[PDB]
Amino acid sequence: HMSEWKARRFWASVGIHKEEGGWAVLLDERPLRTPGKQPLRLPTEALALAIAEEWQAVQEVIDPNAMPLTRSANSAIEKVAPQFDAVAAMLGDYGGTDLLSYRADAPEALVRAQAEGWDPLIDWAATELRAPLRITHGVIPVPQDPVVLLKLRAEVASLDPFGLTALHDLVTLPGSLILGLAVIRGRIDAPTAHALSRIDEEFQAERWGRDEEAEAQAASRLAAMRDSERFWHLTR
Repeated sequence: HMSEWKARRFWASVGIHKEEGGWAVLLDERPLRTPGKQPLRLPTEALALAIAEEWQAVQEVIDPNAMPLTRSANSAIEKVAPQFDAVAAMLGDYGGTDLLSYRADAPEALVRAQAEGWDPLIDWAATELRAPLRITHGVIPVPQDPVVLLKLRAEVASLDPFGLTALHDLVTLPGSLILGLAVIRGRIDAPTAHALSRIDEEFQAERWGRDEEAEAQAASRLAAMRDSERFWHLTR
């Protein structure tokens, strides 16, 4: 009966302060902790200011959808930084299972649509990252070059922990390491990555009509990708 009471805005003031481990966000002069009670320490002033804005904006009760940056920072601290090596390997492994490699084999018009959108991104990764992926069509298998898989592993493992946290959903939601890397490396923005990731579903929708459930999911996945992109930029 008191669950919302516990989630109320019980603080008056919000500010920030730099500690040895990073920036803290202060609620009436007390550093915010994660839900697991770990110290919340942030890599940049910009992220601390933006998280402080989330906590200043709380009206009567804490609303987590209004606090996307807090949610990402909690994950960085509780999940990604302590599991960095594992998470980095997992994300890097999407190089071997990349959306952009697995083309349709039919109809012809879909093959062409996929190439128009995705071949520039393959080419970008080939030249910028020295990571040329192989593509295939339909059920024909093709393995990636072990050296390319290495390069993509190394690229992901080179990130800092909050940056890896930001990358995560930019990879997993569209199912593409290349699209995620293209966002964090500035080749495309998140709305463009989202659109590219949907070429098959939009081809089908233009032929057979839109599915409102699928469209609702895609819109929720765009806002999520925008939130990850924002977290990337704020943590530089």
